[PDB]
Amino acid sequence: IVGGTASVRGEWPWQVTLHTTSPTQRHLCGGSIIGNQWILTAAHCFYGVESPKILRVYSGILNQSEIKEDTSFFGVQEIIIHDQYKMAESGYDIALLKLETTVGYGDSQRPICLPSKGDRNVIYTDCWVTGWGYRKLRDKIQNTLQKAKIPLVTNEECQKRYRGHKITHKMICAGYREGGKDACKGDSGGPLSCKHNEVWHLVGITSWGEGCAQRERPGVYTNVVEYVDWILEKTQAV
Ligand SMILES: COC(=O)Nc1ccc2c(c1)NC(=O)C[C@@H](C)/C=C/C[C@H](NC(=O)c1c(F)cc(C)cc1F)c1nc-2c(Cl)[nH]1
Repeated sequence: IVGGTASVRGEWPWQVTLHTTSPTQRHLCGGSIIGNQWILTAAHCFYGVESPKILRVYSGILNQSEIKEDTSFFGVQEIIIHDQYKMAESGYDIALLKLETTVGYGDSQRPICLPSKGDRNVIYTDCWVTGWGYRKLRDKIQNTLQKAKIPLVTNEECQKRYRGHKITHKMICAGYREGGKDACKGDSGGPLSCKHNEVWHLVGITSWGEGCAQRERPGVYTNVVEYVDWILEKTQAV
């Protein structure tokens, strides 16, 4: 996160750190708890991941330093990548992780609501991008979960900013015209959480951008509202 501040413990209890153990253990991506055995993240996160056996999901984490060999985690039973996903810049950058065990809900870890299909008309004014990613282009993963309030940008306005790209309605952008506040390296897969009527909604999944927090380059996110039926298809399967 560029231009953010440290989060308080329990501030984003749906936020997870997804680690890979190959070759050595390290933070890979962010993610969101959306159900007791489900993590919603970006599909680009699994480039080169051949097995879910190398993945560890950590919930209830404020600081990366809370993670040691003795720290409990959730194994991943299955990686579900959207069928139409080719690359982040083309969209369909969405994946579900099916956990081997059930998450026990508490004040440190609980799910975020998905947006309502009746809420694609609502204008979200209180949006936050969270993650342990870099604070500048050449940096390291942050210890403490960072947060930044970012305004949502219309598709028309985001498409002007990305001449050469096709910004679809399955993408949602956010950023200040002058930059300074955004997602950066290591934040991908994490949530874009918007508070509406005192309830947090998972509006986006951190996907891509041109650099980090640049003027007239809003961060591009997976527009979660457009995938509610796909999420339900995969999570509510008979
Ligand atoms: C000690 O542990 C570490 O150092 N781990 C660590 C550090 C950095 C990154 C990691 C893991 N993940 C990966 O390399 C996984 C791959 C498959 C993801 C690539 C795209 C992703 N990109 C982003 O996070 C991203 C955005 F989502 C939006 C915007 C606007 C800008 C961005 F850079 C991104 N994440 C990182 C980097 Cl360089 N680029």
